Amino acid sequence: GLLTGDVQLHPEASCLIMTTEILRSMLYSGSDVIRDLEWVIFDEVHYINDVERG
RNA sequence: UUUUUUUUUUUUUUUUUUUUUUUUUUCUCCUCUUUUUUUUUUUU
Repeated sequence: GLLTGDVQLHPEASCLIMTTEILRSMLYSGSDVIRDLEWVIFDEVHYINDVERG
């Protein structure tokens, strides 16, 4: 599944690939997806130093 | 000489029922005068 802002495909797939703001969007609410999460992996950790998105 | 990112129109449907017009009041109440009562009869 792809949860990018301008393309939404198969939002119920086993594996979801999304931008970072989507993760906090589904973490503010319950969304009943956290119960079945085994691995969550980050691809670019060097944005902790980002001046506007860190 | 001005880049990068910020999801979207609630889920559900394959439940049983053996009655019958109406419907419920109003009180006792001084009748004036020629009479017995005439009468057959025939022409429809």
